[PDB]
Amino acid sequence: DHRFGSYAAIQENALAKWYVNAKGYFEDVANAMEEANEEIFITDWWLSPEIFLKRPVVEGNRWRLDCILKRKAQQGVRIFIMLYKEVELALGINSEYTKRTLMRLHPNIKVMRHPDHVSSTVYLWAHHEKLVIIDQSVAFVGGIDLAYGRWDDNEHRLTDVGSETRFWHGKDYCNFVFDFIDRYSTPRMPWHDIASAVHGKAARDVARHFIQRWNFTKIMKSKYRSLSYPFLLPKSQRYQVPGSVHANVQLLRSAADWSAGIKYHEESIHAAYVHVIENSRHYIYIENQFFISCADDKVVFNKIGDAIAQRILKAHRENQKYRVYVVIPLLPGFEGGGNALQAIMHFNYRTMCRGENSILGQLKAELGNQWINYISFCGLRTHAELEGNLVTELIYVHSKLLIADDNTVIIGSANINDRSMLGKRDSEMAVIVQDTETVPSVMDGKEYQAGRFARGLRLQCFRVVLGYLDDPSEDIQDPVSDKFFKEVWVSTAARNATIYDKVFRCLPNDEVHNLIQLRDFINKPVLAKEDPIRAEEELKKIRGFLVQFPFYFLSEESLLPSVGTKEAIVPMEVWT
Ligand SMILES: C[C@@H](CN1CCC2(CC1)OC(=O)NC[C@H]2c1cccc(F)c1)NC(=O)c1ccc(F)cc1
Repeated sequence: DHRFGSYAAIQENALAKWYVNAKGYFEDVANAMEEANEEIFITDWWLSPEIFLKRPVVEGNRWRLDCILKRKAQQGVRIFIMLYKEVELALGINSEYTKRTLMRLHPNIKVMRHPDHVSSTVYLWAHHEKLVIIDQSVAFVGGIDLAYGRWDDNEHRLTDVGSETRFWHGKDYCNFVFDFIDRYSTPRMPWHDIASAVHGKAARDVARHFIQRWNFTKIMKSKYRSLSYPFLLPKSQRYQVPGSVHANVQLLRSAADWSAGIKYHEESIHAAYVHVIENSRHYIYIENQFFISCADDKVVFNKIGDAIAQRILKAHRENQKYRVYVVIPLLPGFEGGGNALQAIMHFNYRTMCRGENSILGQLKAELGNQWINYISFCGLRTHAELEGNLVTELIYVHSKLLIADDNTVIIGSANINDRSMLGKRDSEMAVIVQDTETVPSVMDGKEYQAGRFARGLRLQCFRVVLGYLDDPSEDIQDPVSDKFFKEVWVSTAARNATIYDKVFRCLPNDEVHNLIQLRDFINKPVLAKEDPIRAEEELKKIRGFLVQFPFYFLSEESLLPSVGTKEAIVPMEVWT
């Protein structure tokens, strides 16, 4: 009975702050935790206790996650951590270890894991929300877990062979695309993510979600054994993070009975995505880990992909100038010859370009090849010089971000898929921030009064991917202009994609349509190794990380014959 059907009201004039990449996010969460007085609420899909939140490594282990919690728990602070119980076959995650590891620090640290391992019921879905709440007054929401490989800055380095500084220590140096990886022979996979912070009553809204799940999980755990944990209570009607701005903030979530014990499932994140897309007047910026939409009422059901295509058709009808920006990883983040990778690539391409129900399918059916003037799909990629050999790796965009009209922003942990959006599936949490303070800006060449929160986030987002960071940043002020869209965004994305394909002969390529074509393409000479001087000079023309998304990678490959068996028992709705 709130806006979007959310459990949390619209906290008008609240303190909020956006984060691009984890470096600033981990730093503010560390400074906020150190100044805690009563409580610290943590919930993570994956948690790694021995990571440093302040880098370069400053004062020993002072800012290591387990030591930060240990230090505050010894001052009388009650810390509550809620972890996701991984599948038994998930070898990489060991929640039982971190559960004992965290609780062996101090008795003021109590951890609970859901789903229940002892329950006779079978759980398909996970707890993917990432929120840290301090004293129910400061709360952090986004798609960044307190886990290995999340910390990164805006350069997205591929190398870390210093002793000059070593940023990713030990297992924090990882590569989750394509045996402990060799730091001196193989580059790491950079982490591009988005998070945010809120204060005041909006942070109490984030806390109530934590309290509901904590008390709910305790009862469900009690069906099998008694717990020596306490019940938590919401605080009733002091600290501020530097750099926040005043704006309208509302909390959103994806919760059901199995996850939060709610009577009727909630998909406020999903409804807000559709509403912000439908009521956008100028542009939409999308930055998501997965692009699985365009509902067919059989396997896919969320309405985001249909909303994007139908919104462009209205712009084509009313002669409006509209720009959409979709940024997704070049490949899904899984260890082709895989089961989750082939399924997720398929349903991503199904949403993007393959099919009559796809976005471009709905577009081409009425405007033909002139969809290029409205929507653009891109990925991230970078290069580096390692051990004397030129190497490249894609940048995994794990952010779950939506921006519209330089006024509305949605930051959270929910991907664009049925798993995150339906609400009854994976448990997610997001925040929508509508701007009230205006700043002079440009849009469609005219004078535009844009908000400080949203335009500031778009500007920072544009600078990172386009290579205008610590630079004049003169062309990127107007995001809708015909000069910026065609000559800057699509031009930079197209140029970089061809340079990497010519220099590195990397994958994914829109020139490889079959798995048999894949084996011949990579056993071909590479330009980066046979002519390094020419490659290094050619690589200097790259600006930023933006590359165009290949539409025809493994186009002639079908999903069912590769993944299907004679008698299958795994529903396909798990990968959508
Ligand atoms: C790089 C990241 C990619 N994962 C992608 C998949 C998931 C989780 C992150 O993605 C999502 O968003 N939620 C839950 C997951 C999911 C699963 C199936 C279908 C989905 F749609 C989503 N891997 C890890 O962190 C990691 C790697 C190695 C490890 F040893 C331990 C952890």
